[PDB]
Amino acid sequence: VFNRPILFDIVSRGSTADLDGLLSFLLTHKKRLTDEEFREPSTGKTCLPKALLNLSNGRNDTIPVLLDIAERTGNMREFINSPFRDIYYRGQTSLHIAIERRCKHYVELLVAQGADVHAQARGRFFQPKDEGGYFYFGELPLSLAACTNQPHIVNYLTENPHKKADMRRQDSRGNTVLHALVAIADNTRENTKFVTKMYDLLLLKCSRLFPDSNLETVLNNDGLSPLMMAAKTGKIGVFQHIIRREVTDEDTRHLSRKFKDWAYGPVYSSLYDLSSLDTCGEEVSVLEILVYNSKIENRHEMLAVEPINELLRDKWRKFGAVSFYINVVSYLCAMVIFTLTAYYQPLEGTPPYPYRTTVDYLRLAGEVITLFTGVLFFFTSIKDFQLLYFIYSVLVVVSAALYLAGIEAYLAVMVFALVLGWMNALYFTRGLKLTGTYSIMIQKILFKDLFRFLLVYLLFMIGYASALVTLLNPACRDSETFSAFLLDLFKLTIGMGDLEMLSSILLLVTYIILTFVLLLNMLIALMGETVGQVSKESKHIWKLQWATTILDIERSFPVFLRKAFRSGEMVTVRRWCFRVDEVNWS
Amino acid sequence: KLTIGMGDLEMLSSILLLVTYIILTFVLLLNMLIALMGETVGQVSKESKHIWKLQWA
Amino acid sequence: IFTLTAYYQPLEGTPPYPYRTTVDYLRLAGEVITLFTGVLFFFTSIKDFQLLYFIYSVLVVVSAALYLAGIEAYLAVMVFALVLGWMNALYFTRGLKLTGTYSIMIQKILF
Amino acid sequence: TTILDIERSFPVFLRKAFRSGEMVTVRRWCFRVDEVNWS
Repeated sequence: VFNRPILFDIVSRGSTADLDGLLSFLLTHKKRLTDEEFREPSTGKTCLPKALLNLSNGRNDTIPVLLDIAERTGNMREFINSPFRDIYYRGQTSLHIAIERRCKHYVELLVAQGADVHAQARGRFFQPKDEGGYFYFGELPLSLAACTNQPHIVNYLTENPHKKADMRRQDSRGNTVLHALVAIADNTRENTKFVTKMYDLLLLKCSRLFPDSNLETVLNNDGLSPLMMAAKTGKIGVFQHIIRREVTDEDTRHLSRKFKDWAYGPVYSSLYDLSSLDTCGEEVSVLEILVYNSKIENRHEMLAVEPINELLRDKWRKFGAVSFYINVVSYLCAMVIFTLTAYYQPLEGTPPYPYRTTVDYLRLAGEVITLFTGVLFFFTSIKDFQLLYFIYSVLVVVSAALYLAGIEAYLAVMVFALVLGWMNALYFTRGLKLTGTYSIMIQKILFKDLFRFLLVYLLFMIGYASALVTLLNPACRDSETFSAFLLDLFKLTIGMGDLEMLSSILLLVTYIILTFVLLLNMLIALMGETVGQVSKESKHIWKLQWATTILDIERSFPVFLRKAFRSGEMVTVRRWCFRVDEVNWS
Repeated sequence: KLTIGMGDLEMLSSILLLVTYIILTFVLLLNMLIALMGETVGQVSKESKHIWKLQWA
Repeated sequence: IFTLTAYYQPLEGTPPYPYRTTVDYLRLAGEVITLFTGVLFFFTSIKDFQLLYFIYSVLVVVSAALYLAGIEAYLAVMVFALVLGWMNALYFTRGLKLTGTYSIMIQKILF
Repeated sequence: TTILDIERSFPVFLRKAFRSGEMVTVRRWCFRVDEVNWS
């Protein structure tokens, strides 16, 4: 009125007599209901938002009568939609608010009046929880009705006698209702159940409306696809149902992911449809995302879903074992050849081309094999953990270059290459003999032990040294200042004992006692932490390393060569199916 | 053998990658013993109070 | 800085005021920093686990007093201050790198 | 312990405090927390 706040209070309180008098003088002053007077200077909130936020147990049946003011004001189109301007709320519309409050009557009234169901609420508060926002639902009224556990209004909005927001419509993020529904999907039981139920309903409805292309196919700007998005973001709750989706209606057969081909009583040959878990290098697949990504929080249980686990096992038995054994054996033999070439490295130095003997010819063959494997490894690395492999490749290349120069005193790089490669040997052997605790061990204690040791060791060493050189301007030395003899003395103490000093001062013994006890109890704590962490690797870590090895091998050799998983039918049941056999007596 | 069991190792040198070799082998053997202890205690679990019964039978 | 000052502690003993060199000036700056931190720690302790911190502060103060006396054979208190302070170093590092098992270890087996 | 020791260490008259809030009926130095529940 004279000031907006009293109008806002009146609309919040739901008064009508004063309110239709307000309408009266608004008619008198020819002022549009969307004027700056009715919108905040900062937020620009209209009457409708404030009225709906004050929803009193669904008793806002009157404020539509207020909205009836609009056509009298002559500005109806812009009035319904409310394009907010706050960075904290950008684009939020009255329809979003009405649907949010979990009441369908006002949603029906607004949409029937012509509410713009295609609303892109690109507000910071609407962005995912990890992008500074608080709630992401797909930035669409239909996706907002969906994500918020609101079946009836998603049905109605898709079945209203007026403009009905097509499920296909993609927001700015490109998500669509399915992607949004998996975005807020939680791994908890209630969220998982409601999300999966509504997800089924939604996909079935879209299929019935659009048999030409099921909504699963349509991707986002990222391009993941709903299943791959539930995979990349650790959404086991949806994922585990996405894999095993089988429905009833005949018109909805294609939109299933687990057929049942034949049964013989207590044996069921369930035919999973992994039409997107292995693209043969064509596009991204759930296996690549699931295994070659660490942001997942539920990797181990997400590798336990039936088709993925059985498919890893099949790729292992069929081709993984042979290729892995060939690779590891070839690596070991080639590097043993390298090691023997180093052992038989031409004596007397100066190897310009010292090979005039049969054993010399064998040595030259071994060196050629070493260079070939090194250059091939460099090619793989550049085409492609990889850190150490590339270090080995470059070291081999440099050693070969220096050797071909016929210069001396530069075999050191060759020895470095040897030692780095054999250190990679344990990385490769991880997959053999069902091993791999060693890799966990190397990535567990390595840094902590060196950190603490180096620090306290050198530290008490210098503390010792100050007083020692205080005593002597003899025993630890003959002359001059060198902490090196004191370092040697401390090594003698820690590993050897029988320590000698010029003194024959007690704080020195205190230093020794403290460092010794600290290192011993450090080893004890490392043992305890390691045993706690591993817990026999929970029987899962090795499985993840195994999957890593299998997929690495599969990607290694070209896939145009016909090494693929099972195949299947042509139409109505050309889906590259995979089989699984399970017996149940229920 | 002197290095692993005895220490007080001597060389012609008086080259660092040698010390790296020594450190890596020593740490590997120690943590190998640790892992063997852990796996043994996990496996036995006081032989689950059954293995000895099978040997007895 | 304290530890390096001890390592570079003026040779031949008798440090009345032996700083006529650039490296000597750097050593004097390090010793001044040591005394400043020691006296500040004493101020915090008197204003204020605290046991060892106060021991370090008093040891630094006594070492500074003896050094300013220009007398010899009394750097021992300085070395005591150094070792006690670095023992407090683990107490302070408890909060860094999500550590702290070491403090539990020291208060578990020691006695 | 470390956090509170640090906070007490430097003077508090320097304006390093927790969240703030309203004036009356809701001058209580409130603090906020965000939690999502699907019940």
